[PDB]
Amino acid sequence: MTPPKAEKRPYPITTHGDTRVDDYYWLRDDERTDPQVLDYLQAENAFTDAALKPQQALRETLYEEMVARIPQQEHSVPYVRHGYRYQTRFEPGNEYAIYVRQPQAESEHWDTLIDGNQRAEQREFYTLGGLEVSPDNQKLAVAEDFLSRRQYDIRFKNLSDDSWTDEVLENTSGSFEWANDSATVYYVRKHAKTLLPYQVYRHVVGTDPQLDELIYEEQDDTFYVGLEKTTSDRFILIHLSSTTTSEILLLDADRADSTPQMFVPRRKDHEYGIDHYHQHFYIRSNKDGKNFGLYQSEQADEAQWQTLIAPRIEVMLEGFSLFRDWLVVEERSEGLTQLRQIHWQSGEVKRIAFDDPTYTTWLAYNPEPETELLRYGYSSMTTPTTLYELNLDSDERVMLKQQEVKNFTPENYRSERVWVKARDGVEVPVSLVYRHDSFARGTNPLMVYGYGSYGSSMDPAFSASRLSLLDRGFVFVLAHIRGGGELGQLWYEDGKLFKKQNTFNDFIDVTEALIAQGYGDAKRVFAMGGSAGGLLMGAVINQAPELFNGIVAQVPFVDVVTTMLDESIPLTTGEYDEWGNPNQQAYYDYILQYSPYDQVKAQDYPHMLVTTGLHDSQVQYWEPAKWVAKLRELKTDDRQLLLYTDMDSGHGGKSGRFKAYEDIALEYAFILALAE
Ligand SMILES: *CC(=O)[C@H](CCCCN)NS(=O)(=O)c1ccc(C)cc1
Repeated sequence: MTPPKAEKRPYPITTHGDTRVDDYYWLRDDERTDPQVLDYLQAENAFTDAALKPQQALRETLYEEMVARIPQQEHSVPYVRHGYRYQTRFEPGNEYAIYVRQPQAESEHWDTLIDGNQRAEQREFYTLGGLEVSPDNQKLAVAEDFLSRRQYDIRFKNLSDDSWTDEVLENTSGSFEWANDSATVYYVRKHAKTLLPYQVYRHVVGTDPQLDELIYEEQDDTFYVGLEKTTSDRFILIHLSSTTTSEILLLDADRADSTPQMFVPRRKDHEYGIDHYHQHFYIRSNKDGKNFGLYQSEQADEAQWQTLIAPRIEVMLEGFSLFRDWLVVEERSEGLTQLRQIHWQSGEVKRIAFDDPTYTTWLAYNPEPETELLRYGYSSMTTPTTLYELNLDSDERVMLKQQEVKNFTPENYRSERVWVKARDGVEVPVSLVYRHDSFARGTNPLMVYGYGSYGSSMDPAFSASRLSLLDRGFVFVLAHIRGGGELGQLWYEDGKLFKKQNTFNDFIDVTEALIAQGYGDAKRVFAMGGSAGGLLMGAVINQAPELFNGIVAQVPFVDVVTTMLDESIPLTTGEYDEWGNPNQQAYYDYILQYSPYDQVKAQDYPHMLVTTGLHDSQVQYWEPAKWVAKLRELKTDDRQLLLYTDMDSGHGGKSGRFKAYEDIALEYAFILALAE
């Protein structure tokens, strides 16, 4: 009964002589210090509560259904690192993992490093960003988010007696490494207002952080500061990264007074990363090709890099792991992840087959290089997430664990890789899955999912929650659209900057091909995207509103032009080589044509559920809030338009193994009611 009507306070923004009027600009508050804002967000939540009350039963049915799939007890396969065996445990009803370990010689008794349920201690949000035991096995460092804004606290535990030290490192990125003395930690501090990771500090454990020494400050705010430690343990790396360009600095992990030593000075459009092992640096670099190569060197000097793997236009080299006798690399070709092993001596090459049309494989955690046992991951649209161990020499493979899914028989579902020819003749890969026994050409609701930014890939993986749609006749689709990484670096570059419109075109083209070929019911087409996938949702409903019956747009990036004009707002300065720099006229004009907030107009929009989190640090809460306000004022349809603001979460929604399914049940009930 009557949606809330945002206050209008005309706010002009002038760039290149173009004045845009933002009536809803006031919805932005930089602390949360304006009662007017909360009142709007609270009123939208009350309208959403009232409007979705009918589905109360169906939500609790789906919640209960999704929870019923999950083993209540869930134990990881143990591993051994520096004389200790480690395991991660959920016990019945637990929202968060318990991390335990024991001496390698021991079997009966395990010690608790940390209990997430104890640490979460009543709070609506908790994330362990990282935990790591000192090289001397005496101390534990943990990075925890208590709020959901990804401002990680770092704290330290004495493992001998399970006491905590007095100090906390605040507003960190959660990225840290131990010096080899186990007394010092290096860690990354975030800018107080932009939240950009920009400073490395040295901290002596057990001391006041006011005494922490600044080691490196990144002067160019288009870059991110991270920390890594090499396989050799000789170096802690300052990894400075941006869209286009890398630089690594070495810190001697064996010394207390290390200062950053330059590896290779930054060069525009040269991305590199390194490890150190067997006395050599191993470099993944795009110096000679966009799809990257792998290089070995005794020295930093780029002229000395020996080619191990030459860049191939057909193969994206993505990642690598170093063993005693084998190099193992993660590669992508024909839209599919593979792993390849190369013997350092014989140069013999072996590849890991998978015949599934619709899977992902990856290097899992391998704590020790001195072994012939590779642990690697596998998941598909039809096979739950699996941990394999491969003997690299004998080829024998053992399945260590497959995720148990209750109330599920894989033989009931089938998946396909389909190729869709886009409006410009370019072939776009699609992964889809459905329940065979309920499938009939032309009759099944479609759920089409896209992201398509940053060269991130929507790799086909198993979802247990997704069975709630598959078991009600849905065909679930991953559209591997340009801007994503699915076909290598050129696929990414062909969907950003002056090519970003290809992301949106590709998603429409895939959706129309699928309806034309009878995979979906033309009246029951749903789409979902989050964050950069929310940009996708926003652009496609402006451009092709009548295509979709209903839309879920999570933490959506929609105020593109205003956001990219403002260096004060988190992530802006790091994304000029993604969308463009709208201080430049060409970029301003190109981006304005798709910026969803700016292109809302008087037309019929599909049914829409917009979700955000008040603390969201990547897409600030006001973008979706403004976008809903402006949609409510101008839309000509009277279809559902709901805003759900979670007051106690951020970019990744509700924390907790079971709690997360509250958001998915709400989303899926909204879609299922429209598919009745
Ligand atoms: C969650 C998401 O897609 C957001 C959108 C942020 C838009 C900022 N104006 N991106 S992110 O911050 O999570 C992010 C994810 C991957 C990469 C490579 C960069 C940023």
